[PDB]
Amino acid sequence: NLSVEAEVDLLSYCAREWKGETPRNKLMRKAYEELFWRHHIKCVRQVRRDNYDALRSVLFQIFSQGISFPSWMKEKDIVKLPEKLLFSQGCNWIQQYSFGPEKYTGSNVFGKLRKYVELLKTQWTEFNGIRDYHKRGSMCNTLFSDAILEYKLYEALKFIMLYQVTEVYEQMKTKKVIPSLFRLLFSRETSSDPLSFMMNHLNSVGDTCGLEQIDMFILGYSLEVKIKVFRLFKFNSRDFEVCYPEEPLRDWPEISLLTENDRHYHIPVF
Repeated sequence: NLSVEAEVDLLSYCAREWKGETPRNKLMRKAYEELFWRHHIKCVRQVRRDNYDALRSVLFQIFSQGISFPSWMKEKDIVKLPEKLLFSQGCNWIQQYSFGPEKYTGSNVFGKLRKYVELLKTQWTEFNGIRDYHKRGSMCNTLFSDAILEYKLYEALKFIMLYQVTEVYEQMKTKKVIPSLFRLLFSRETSSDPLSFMMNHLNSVGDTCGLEQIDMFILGYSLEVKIKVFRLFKFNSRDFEVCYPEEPLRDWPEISLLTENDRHYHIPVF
C-alpha cells in the first residue's frame, strides 16, 4: 500500500539487487558504496510505483523535511490560480487539462483544479505547522498509502508547474529576462508555448510517462527547492551529481534523491 517503501540498509539492497559481474552491475555497486562511505547514506526507501514517481519522491521529501511554501505563494493565493488562468487564458485553453491517468473529458476542469489545489494547500499547511520530524514521518506513511489523495496532489503540482510555465512564457513574449532553462523549453516544437507543453508533455505525466529532466528543472524552480540527484548509472562521469535547477545564488532549501535510470527516484536516508 505504502508507495514510499520502508527503508532498507543501503549496502544490503546494493548487494542483493545488483549482484552480478556485468560492467553495468559492477558500476552500480561502486556507486552505492560511494553513497555510503563518502555521503554517509545509510538506508534507502524505494519509490517504484507508477509514472508519478518523480513527483511522488519530491513531494515526500518536501513534507518529510518540513519545507514550506515558496516565496511567490506568500502574496498569491494558491487556490485562486485556476481562476487566474481561467481569466488570463482561454476558456477552452484550460478545459484541455486531462489530469494524467484520469484522461478527463468532463465539463469542469476548473472545479477539479481548484479542489485538488486546495487539498495540496491544506495538506502542505498541516506539514508546515509540525516541528517534530517523527510526527511528519508517520503522516507521510499515511499520506503515501492513500493513492487517491496522492494523485490529486500530483495533479496540483503539475498545475503549479503549468502556472509557472505560463507566467514565464508571458515574460519572454513581453521581452523580459527569463531563465535560460525556460527559453530552452520553448525552443522545443512540442513545448513552444504553455498550451503545447500541457497537451504534449504535462497531460501525459502520470499516465504514460514520468517527469523528464527538463520537467525536474521546472518543478524545482516552481517550488523554489534545489533537487539534488545522484545519478548512479553515471558514476565515474561528470553528471553523477546534478541539481535541478542549477541556481547557485539561490539559498533555497535542498533535497537529495537517488536514481538508477532517471525514471525512479529513491529516497536517501542518513
